[PDB]
Amino acid sequence: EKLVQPTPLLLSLLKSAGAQKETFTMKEVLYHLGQYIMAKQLYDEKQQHIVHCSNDPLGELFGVQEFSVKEHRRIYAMISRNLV
Ligand SMILES: CC(C)(C)C[C@@H]1N[C@@H](C(=O)NCC[C@H](O)CO)[C@H](c2cccc(Cl)c2)[C@@]1(C#N)c1ccc(Cl)cc1
Repeated sequence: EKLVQPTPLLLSLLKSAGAQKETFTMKEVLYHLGQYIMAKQLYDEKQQHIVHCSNDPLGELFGVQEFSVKEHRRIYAMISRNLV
């Protein structure tokens, strides 16, 4: 319900994944990031909850080389450091 403003670099990732605006609900951000993950096939083939991103823009924005899609509190925290 409350809205968030992604910083410019996060925003650019979201638009590369189909976002067509600049303010979002957390849910919409998570959705486009999920699609971005799928589109770049950042997930591990065998351990599919794991995202490899040391060589991806997301890795630098999130400050991690790997993380799990199931780590929701951690994912919120990584996203929050990229919201205005
Ligand atoms: C599966 C897919 C497409 C990557 C989407 C994920 N799929 C959501 C997820 O938890 N998948 C694992 C479910 C597990 O197998 C138990 O059933 C994940 C998500 C959903 C809601 C809140 C958060 Cl914080 C994260 C996911 C979404 N949507 C996601 C979005 C962005 C990021 Cl950065 C990481 C995970």
